[PDB]
Amino acid sequence: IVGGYECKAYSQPHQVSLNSGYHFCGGSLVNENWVVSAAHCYKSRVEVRLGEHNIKVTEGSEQFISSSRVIRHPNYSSYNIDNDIMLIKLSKSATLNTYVQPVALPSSCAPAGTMCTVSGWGNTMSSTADKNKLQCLNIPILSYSDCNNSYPGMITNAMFCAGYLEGGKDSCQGDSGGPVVCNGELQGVVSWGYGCAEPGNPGVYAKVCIFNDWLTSTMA
Ligand SMILES: [Ca+2]
Repeated sequence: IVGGYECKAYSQPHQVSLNSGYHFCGGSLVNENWVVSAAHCYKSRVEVRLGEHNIKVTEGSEQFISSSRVIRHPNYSSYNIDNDIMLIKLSKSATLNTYVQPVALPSSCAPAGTMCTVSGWGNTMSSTADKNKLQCLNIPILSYSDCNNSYPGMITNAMFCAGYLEGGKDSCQGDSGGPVVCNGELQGVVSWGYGCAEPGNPGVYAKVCIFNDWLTSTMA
């Protein structure tokens, strides 16, 4: 996260860290058994770390659970990152408490201008922002017009842009797979963008609201 602020500890209880030796992607707990992330973060097996704030220090609130199944969206394409969404099933159900809570799936697609929160342990591109502590940032959803204007012919129905064309505030590598929450619902998944926080290059996110059927069917 670039240009944000440190999240208050445990203020984003749905935020998870996908670990394979080290943190490599974020994710969102949607229920006691499933986690949503980005398809490009795929690995046959991964360790989901919940209840984290500082990923390098044991705080006593963490729950480390290995995956039992990792399912990429059937239409995911590594050529253009289309349909960049994935589901991870926990081998054992997560214990919901003060530090671990699921985020609700969208009941409708959020319109442009809606304010959201994006968080993660990715690159901060700062000397004062410690990436080991969960970082937070508020970003508005952009119109398709602005999105396509920034990335001509690269935006599909499964993508949306969020952030500021002015630059300076944006998600970045390491935040990938993480949540974009607006009005208490998971509207996006950190996917891609040109550089980070660069003017004219907003962040691109997987449009969760059009995957409700696949998500609910797969979680059955
Ligand atoms: Ca920790």
